[PDB]
Amino acid sequence: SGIFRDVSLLHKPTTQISDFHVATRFNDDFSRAVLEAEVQMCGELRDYLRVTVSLWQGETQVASGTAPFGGEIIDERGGYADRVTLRLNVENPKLWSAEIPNLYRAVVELHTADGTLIEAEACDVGFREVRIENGLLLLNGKPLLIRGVNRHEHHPLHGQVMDEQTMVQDILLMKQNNFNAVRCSHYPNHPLWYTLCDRYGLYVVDEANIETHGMVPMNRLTDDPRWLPAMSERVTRMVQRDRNHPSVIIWSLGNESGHGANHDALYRWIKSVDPSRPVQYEGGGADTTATDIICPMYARVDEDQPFPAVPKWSIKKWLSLPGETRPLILCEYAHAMGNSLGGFAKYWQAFRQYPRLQGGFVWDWVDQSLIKYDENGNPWSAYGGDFGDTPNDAQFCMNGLVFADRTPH
Amino acid sequence: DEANIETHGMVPMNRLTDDPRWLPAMSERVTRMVQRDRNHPSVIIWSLGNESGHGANHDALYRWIKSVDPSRPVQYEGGGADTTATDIICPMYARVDEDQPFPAVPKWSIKKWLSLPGETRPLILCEYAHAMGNSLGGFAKYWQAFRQYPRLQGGFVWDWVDQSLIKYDENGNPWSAYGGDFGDTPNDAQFCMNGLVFADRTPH
Ligand code: NA
Ligand code: NA
Ligand code: NA
Ligand code: NA
Repeated sequence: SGIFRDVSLLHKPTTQISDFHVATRFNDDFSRAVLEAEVQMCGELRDYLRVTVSLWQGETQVASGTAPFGGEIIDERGGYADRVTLRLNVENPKLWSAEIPNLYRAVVELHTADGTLIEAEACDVGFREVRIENGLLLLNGKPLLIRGVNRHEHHPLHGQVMDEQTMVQDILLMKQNNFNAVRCSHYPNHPLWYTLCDRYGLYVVDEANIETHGMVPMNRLTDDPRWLPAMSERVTRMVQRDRNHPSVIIWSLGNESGHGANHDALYRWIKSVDPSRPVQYEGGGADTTATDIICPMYARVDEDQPFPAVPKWSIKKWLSLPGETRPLILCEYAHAMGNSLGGFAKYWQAFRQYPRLQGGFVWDWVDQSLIKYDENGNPWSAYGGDFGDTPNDAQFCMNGLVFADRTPH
Repeated sequence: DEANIETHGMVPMNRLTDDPRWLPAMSERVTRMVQRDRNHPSVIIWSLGNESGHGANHDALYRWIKSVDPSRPVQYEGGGADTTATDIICPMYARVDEDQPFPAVPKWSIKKWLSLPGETRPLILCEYAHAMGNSLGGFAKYWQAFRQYPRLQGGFVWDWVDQSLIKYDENGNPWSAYGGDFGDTPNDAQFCMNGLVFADRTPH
């Protein structure tokens, strides 16, 4: 607990850019693209007010558009006077992917007609399309093969406080070890994490900070409408914050909270506000109505685990269950606790043989061990219980591919 | 119940079945079969024939059956085991785990076939486990899969009885003969014997 992330002060003018969304749609062969930027403002509306959105590829200005506030007609009462949408054409855009993280810079200027700048915001733009079609997860029209890993924000000395050096160290090790995807288990990450993923190139699964694993049954809260408001904020505020990051290709409703009605509502909410990214969730059986992706955790390759109500079918078998058509990407697999990862090769032989088996995220990146000191003041890695903490789960907090200090296992 | 239509020897295999001029001859082999056996309850599936590739004539006749008799699924293996002329994925000799990515008409591992993008049909091998001579090795592998995968609903072993013919020696004693034993040439010798039982029905 505590104030574990940054604290800062931001000054904004009264008339300000209060929000902006960036979308990139393409033609059949991705040789043409349209960048759509919706800008929202707060403060007093004046006719002289303007918004200019310009697109930059390095130091070269690719495109620019300007318009006063006032959107199209929405309904019987009109439209948003306090909003404006700028559309920009881009010929042969350099597409974004984990393979080649091509990025553009979008600058949003709030200014007066005479050209006086009021304020400006901006973000990195990655031209890529994510869509599920005929059962496959496609990135720019190509079927992905997720070589991902689950990663908690953990430091052996600083606990759950993240710093750039560590984020970069993790990112370099991941890419150096052929990983192209990371899942934010199980909450929105420190903001810098998304910037690095956009620039270094990693497919990200952004996950809402919702986990009620300890309840009985697991969905006791998620199925309760009285907890819908609290849950919605955890999902809605995540989207409002990271929706402009191209590295985010999938939204997650959270983790291990069974399956409740609140999940279906929030699932539909996202699809409605952001059709650019698939939505997934493992609770309630990995294939409920709240997920566009069959995303089981620890489902084996050939062996079925017929647990009542929430069985973990062999992934090969799961795909062909009567009526099933969705792609299957394990949100978690190959539990790397201690001397582990035995049988890893079996998963990859299946991923490559089956088109709809599109990889998964290993559990997990780094041991959640902590640093303690003995009488002589020498450091030693501690785990559950080594703090008087009780009850606890001992060493189950260590299931990483690397040690807490990043030395590889 | 299968129509009497096989043009295996053609090159390509669908040369006659994709030819509108052979449609008349083909439709009779299909239409007259249905008019004769449509009342038997034991018949649960209509088959458009065997090894004749996949031609437009297969589609027309497939649609004909679906029209005159909507009580039975229609299947046909030609052209890839999963064309538009079959309600059932019915490959012949597709293996349980190993793919055989032949060009145009591959034989995928049956487990994989079921889940190819967009596929939703049940899969029943029209031919599998070739019982030629000392064979049936790996048979148990098929049944483990059939029982584990709901959409893998079995198959038809190939085949029941060796097609050997009786011949007699100078002492008038009988012996089992096969391809070429009657001066018949060219022939394919013993490939006519692929059964689980001998021609006299003695078990293998
Ligand atoms: Na695959
Ligand atoms: Na654990
Ligand atoms: Na079955
Ligand atoms: Na034969």
